[PDB]
Amino acid sequence: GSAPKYIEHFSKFSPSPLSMKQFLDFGSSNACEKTSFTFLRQELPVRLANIMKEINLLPDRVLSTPSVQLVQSWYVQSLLDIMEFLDKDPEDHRTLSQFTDALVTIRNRHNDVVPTMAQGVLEYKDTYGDDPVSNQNIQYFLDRFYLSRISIRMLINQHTLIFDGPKHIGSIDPNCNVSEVVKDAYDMAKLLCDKYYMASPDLEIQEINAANSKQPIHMVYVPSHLYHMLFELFKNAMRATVESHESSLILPPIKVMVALGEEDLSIKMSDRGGGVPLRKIERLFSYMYSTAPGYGLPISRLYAKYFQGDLQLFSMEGFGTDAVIYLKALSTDSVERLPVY
Amino acid sequence: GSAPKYIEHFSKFSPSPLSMKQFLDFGSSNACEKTSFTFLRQELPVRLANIMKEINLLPDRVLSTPSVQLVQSWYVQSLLDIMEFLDKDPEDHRTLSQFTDALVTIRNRHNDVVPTMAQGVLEYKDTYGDDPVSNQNIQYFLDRFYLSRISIRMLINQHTLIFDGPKHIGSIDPNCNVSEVVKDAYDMAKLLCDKYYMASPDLEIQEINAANSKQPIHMVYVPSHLYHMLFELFKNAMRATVESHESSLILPPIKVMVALGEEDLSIKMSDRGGGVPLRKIERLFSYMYSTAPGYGLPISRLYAKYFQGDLQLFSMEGFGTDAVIYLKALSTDSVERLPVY
Ligand SMILES: CCCc1[nH]c2nc(C)ncc2c1Br
Ligand SMILES: CCCc1[nH]c2nc(C)ncc2c1Br
Ligand SMILES: [Cl-]
Ligand SMILES: [Cl-]
Repeated sequence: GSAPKYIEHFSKFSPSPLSMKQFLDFGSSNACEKTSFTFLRQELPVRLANIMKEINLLPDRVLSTPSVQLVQSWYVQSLLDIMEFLDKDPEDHRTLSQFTDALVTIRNRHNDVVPTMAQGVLEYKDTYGDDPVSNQNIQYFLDRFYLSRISIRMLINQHTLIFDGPKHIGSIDPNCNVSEVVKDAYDMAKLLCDKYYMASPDLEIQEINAANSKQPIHMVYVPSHLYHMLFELFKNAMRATVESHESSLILPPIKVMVALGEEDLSIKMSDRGGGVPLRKIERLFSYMYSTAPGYGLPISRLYAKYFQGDLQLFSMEGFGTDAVIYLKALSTDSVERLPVY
Repeated sequence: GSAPKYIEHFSKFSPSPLSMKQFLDFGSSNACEKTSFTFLRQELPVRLANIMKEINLLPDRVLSTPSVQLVQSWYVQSLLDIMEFLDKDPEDHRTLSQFTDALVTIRNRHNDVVPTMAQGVLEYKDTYGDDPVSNQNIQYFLDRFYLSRISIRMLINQHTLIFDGPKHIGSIDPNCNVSEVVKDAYDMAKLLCDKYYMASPDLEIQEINAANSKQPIHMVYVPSHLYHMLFELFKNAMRATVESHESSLILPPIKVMVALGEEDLSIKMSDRGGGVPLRKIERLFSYMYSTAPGYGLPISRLYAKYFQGDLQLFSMEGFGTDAVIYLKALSTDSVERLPVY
């Protein structure tokens, strides 16, 4: 076969990160389908090949494991499926139809990568140990591999959702109300909290629109990404609040503040769930130390970094914990953050 | 002379970090003066030589500057002053008397090191530029050099204050009331704020003693270090609060929470001074970017790290800023953090 040659070829190119503005242009209408096709048939084999080349540079004890070999085989087959469209005529509507179907197949083929990679981390822990050096190398790899996974699925979702034969532009909402996304994630976490604990903290949301007080805070963003981050944080905040008050009756609420500045849109979640000692904070974002015989927090932070944001945790042991999602307020500053190869 | 030989010799030893318990033993009585003397005449030339060896490894464009050469000459003269006591009899009370006087001289000789080192940073910026790589190397050096300065002055202060011919043990208060230290630093910052701005925010302190609610929070610590950190934070919080409300009448207070957990003693300061964009947060701790034609925040963080703590900043642009001082709650966990050589 030619898979090694394709990896070598397309890995010589750097991924081209896109801004929110560029995403809104690719999705502005159905006429852009041909442009999206000619862009993606080149960009997807670049992004695939770059992460596939990094996967081949892993130590032999990692590379030869069934999980890494299984993931590799998926990224080889996906790479080859895109290779078929490099010679096809974009003017043939059938070519465009086949391309969209191929992307859906690729997306589904990789649906179980995150659980498959977690199995590998557990195997490593039991086969070679959970030492700090291993933690750093695994953390470095998975942060980049998961960041690479997010950027590829973003490209695929934008094409398949928009060119299917409007206010939202695929997965992007140009008028995303952050508080509405905050109330959706809470309600879902609450539903689970009531089922498991038969009790749930209330929610308090406050908005600070510095430039235009009292005006609802809106932004251009991917609400599914924002939901994932807030849902993961709400689940942790509710578990901590309920469990730390099992012997008392009062249940402090979870407070959320949504602040809009000149360049930051910040979302702080605050609970009184007893807190975490500083020594144990970084373990919460570690793939290796979070793997036991999930990855919500580390992946949530990658969603935040993906458009030049961040997700940070600050606790006060004996009281509670704060989490801040930092997002870019302006679509001009919202640009893909891709692994530096 | 023999200064290079002494540096080479004593730099082969690792500094011996001390715990709070060990500090309280050296200062438990005046009979320990001889023990403190025999320990310090060996430990001080180890700590001096180790940082002096790192200073000699700086690039030639840094090492040959007047500021670095001036600081070096002080650390050479200080090293040699301790060398004189290596052969003296600890049983001779005169030897002990001379040793204490020598330490006071050494301490005063280095009193202007922090302003002298800042002049060097400014010279570098104008002579070679303010690029990121330079920022990291300078930050790495000064964090270790200033951490090394703190640990040496701690040793000297404990000897000179206790053996001068009790509740507090030198600079250590075994029953330090954190809230009392918080109210002292605020009052001082307030006095300056009223002079410069003719207006100052109020203070609100809340304590959370998780294990024993309502009981005042005490710890073993160096209150002068805690004062320095809180004073620096209060000055920034007051400046931000006042300046961001010059066009309004309400002046939000500065809130402080003092939480005591099983291993952390955490102090959170919260203001509504308009906040800082995430992009600019790290510049606040940078020596190079804080130098303009002071160093309170970076040095404050070193005081926190010195006994295994930390100082972290989290802002919300358009609203305000939080700062958390993390300290170890237990004297057993409060151990000197010295530069890794
Ligand atoms: C908004 C903060 C969410 C939160 N709260 C927590 N409490 C404990 C005890 N551990 C982890 C977490 C996390 Br993540
Ligand atoms: C307790 C937080 C103290 C604080 N507040 C600030 N506000 C601005 C605008 N810049 C820097 C700081 C700092 Br440091
Ligand atoms: Cl994947
Ligand atoms: Cl010094």
